[PDB]
Amino acid sequence: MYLRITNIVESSFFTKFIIYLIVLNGITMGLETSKTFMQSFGVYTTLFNQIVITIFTIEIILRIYVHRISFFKDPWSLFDFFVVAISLVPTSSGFEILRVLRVLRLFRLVTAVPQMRKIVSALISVIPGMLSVIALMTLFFYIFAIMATQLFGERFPEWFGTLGESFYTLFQVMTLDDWSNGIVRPLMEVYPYAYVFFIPFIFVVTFVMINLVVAIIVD
Amino acid sequence: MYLRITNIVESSFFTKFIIYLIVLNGITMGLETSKTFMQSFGVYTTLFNQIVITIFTIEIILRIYVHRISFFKDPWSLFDFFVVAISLVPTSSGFEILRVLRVLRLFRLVTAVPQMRKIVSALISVIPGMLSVIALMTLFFYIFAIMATQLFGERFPEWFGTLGESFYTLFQVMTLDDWSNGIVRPLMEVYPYAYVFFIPFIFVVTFVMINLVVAIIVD
Amino acid sequence: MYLRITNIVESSFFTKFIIYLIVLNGITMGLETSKTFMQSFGVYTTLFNQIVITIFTIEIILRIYVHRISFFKDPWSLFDFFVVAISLVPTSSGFEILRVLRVLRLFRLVTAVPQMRKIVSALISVIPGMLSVIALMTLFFYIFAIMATQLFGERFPEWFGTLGESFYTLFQVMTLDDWSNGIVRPLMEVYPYAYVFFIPFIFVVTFVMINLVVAIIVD
Amino acid sequence: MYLRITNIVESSFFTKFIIYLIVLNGITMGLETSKTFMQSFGVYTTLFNQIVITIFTIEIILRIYVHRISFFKDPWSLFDFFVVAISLVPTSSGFEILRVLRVLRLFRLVTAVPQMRKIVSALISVIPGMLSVIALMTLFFYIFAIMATQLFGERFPEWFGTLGESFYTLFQVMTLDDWSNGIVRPLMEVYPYAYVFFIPFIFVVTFVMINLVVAIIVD
Ligand SMILES: CCOC(=O)C1=C(COCCN)NC(C)=C(C(=O)OC)[C@@H]1c1ccccc1Cl
Ligand SMILES: [Ca+2]
Ligand SMILES: [Ca+2]
Repeated sequence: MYLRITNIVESSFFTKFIIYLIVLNGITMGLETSKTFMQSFGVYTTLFNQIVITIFTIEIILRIYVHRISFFKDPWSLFDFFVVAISLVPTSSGFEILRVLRVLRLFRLVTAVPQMRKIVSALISVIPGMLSVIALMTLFFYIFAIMATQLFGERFPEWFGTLGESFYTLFQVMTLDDWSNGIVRPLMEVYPYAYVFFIPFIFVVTFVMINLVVAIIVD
Repeated sequence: MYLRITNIVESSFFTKFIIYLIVLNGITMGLETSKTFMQSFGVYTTLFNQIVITIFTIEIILRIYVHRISFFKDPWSLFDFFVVAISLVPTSSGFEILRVLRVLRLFRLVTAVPQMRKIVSALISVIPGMLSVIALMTLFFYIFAIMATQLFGERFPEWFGTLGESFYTLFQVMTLDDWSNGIVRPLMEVYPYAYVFFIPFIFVVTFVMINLVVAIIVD
Repeated sequence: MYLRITNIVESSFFTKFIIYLIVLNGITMGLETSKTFMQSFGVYTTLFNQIVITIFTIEIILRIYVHRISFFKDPWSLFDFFVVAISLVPTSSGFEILRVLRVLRLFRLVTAVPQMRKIVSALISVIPGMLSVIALMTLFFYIFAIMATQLFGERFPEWFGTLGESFYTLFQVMTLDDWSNGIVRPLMEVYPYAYVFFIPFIFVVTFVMINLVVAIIVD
Repeated sequence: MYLRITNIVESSFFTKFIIYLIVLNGITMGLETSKTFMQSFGVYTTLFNQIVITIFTIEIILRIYVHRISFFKDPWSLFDFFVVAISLVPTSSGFEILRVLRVLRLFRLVTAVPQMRKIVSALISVIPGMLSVIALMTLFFYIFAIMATQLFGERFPEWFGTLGESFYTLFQVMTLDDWSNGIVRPLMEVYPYAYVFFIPFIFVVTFVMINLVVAIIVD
């Protein structure tokens, strides 16, 4: 049982079969967005979907029989598992949010094609070093979202009315998005000195980012 | 036998000759953007344009005989062929869009000047290195684009009603252009949790951009 | 007395205890954001503040005795002093900015954690080589803030009414924030040549920044 | 006697005297922005301004006598001569824009301190290596500005009606400033395929700039 399977799963037909299906699922998945296509030829796709989800599910079980415990020490394999799991509950009508996360199964093309798997991997490896600067900036953000809710949330509740809202606005400013004519200049109509909160915030927030990148470059 | 033409063309005089026609036409084409000038100089420049396309056409024909199979495997010359081809498509044969693409021919100044070529050659050379990333990025856009249409299209048809539109909106968010007050904030009036899609989207797409750029540096 | 006091403050138990308090007071400050909660539990936390600021007050007092004159040559410790001291000025005195400046004590997580201390010094470390670039820019900004105020402050007071105002708008244009549809297209309606001011300005300002970034890498 | 003066100009008292002066005139021109100041002390500052303009004209006369033809191959002095000349043309009888140009002499602070001069030369020095890329791109803009005037200048004159207008708008898109909700979405209400034009453009202009920064950094 273990032995007949092992020769199937590692073959250039098993992975090729699965990979071809991903590209197919992904083209049909574009089509599922058209309400035109749905009326005449979409009953076709809902079941096509269910064949692939079964085909992937069987594939995963086999790979877990073959690789056993070493399956769940593979981040790429773990991804495939969790991506195919949540992608298994039928549309049902219990809820709608779970239905749209399903498209994430096109990210299997990344797990299974080697050129792509390494860039992603190369990219992730930049992150562990940055995890200090991220934490720092979040604490920095945190100290500042608190300053902002209390300072501006009474006259500008949409922007700063809530800790959450304050973070959101604070993120926006960092990306420099309609930040002045759009947020600070109004803020300044009530609170003329709001510029003492946001220009420092901007220098700092931008300084750290540039240096986060320099440290990326050098490292 | 008929070397002599082959001799004729390669002349140092000849080459800067076709360059001088480019620079003159490039100037005259700017002038054609002015309403004043074309009325009282139009036939002079509608004529001057017809001459140049012909000489360029004969120039293209001659160069083929000398190089044979090699001509159509020269990147700079293939370009040369087609932007010349465009002006040979009839002016009243379809829409007037082809009349506008004629001005793509001023780029021959890029193909005809080695320092131009050198930058262009250098720049493109960056690209094969990035073919893996572009594939990744385009896959990522494609995936997040589908989710948008099924998540936001019916209440926001202009921005998300459709894949191409969703693509577009997502491309816009990636240029960080008015993304929050202009798109995501409205979205949040009806779909309060929209910050969960668009902010991760921002983090990821900004991230890949930043890091890839480093790669051009190290390489 | 001397060595016993010197021995608990330097202890690993003390600072962990203090840190835990920093982490607690910070979560608590996040809690004062839901005004449902604050009207329902705020008295517990307004004095919770006071005893937290008490313990921190003690630690500050001991460390000065323990390090004597060597305390006040330490930038990180000085900061702690000041960031706490501020919080000792009465919440009903001066004005209500002081109440908000109290949140900066949360920057002690950086002070009291050496991994954080690691990051910051590195960052701070890049500034001295930049001072020279910083100086030139500010003089540049200052001249143009003068030029802009005399030119546009009359018909456009919000933006250029005052040197301080032109300073703000120019920083805004620098961040490249809604600089065209939002500021200079309107200027150009009265002063059609306004582009001769802002576009050169942007070339310079954008140019210096890049090279500044380049300078950082090399430095 | 002999060139008694020649000894003095070099003297590290003469230069320091001018720098102290510029900074005074720089301080003066600032206060000239206060509408209130120009009442209370407006007469005092014109006096101060006229002496300085004279002293500087004198300082320029001496320096040319000493350096002769070598004065007019020093860019810094050439800049100084034309910057001093400007502040001397009559305040009336014509173009009062020139009344504003005379603030450019504040750029003398740079002129007389050999650090800023050093930085500026350092800065200027990266431009020739870039000059190539400036030419391709300018060529690219010129060609696309032409394309945009012919395609969108009819129904959208404010933005693209004139070549200069297409340049200005196109520069803006490049600066990525409010480009979708602000330019391309409107166009697209009339011309649905306008994204096939601007989106590649956006790719190209952004691709080039990033590789440009890279070329600066490695060397
Ligand atoms: C040239 C005078 O600028 C200042 O003194 C200001 C300071 C001095 O603080 C310097 C800290 N950056 N804070 C900053 C930052 C301001 C500014 O406008 O620049 C962005 C102001 C300002 C002054 C007068 C009228 C309005 C304003 Cl808003
Ligand atoms: Ca913006
Ligand atoms: Ca904007």
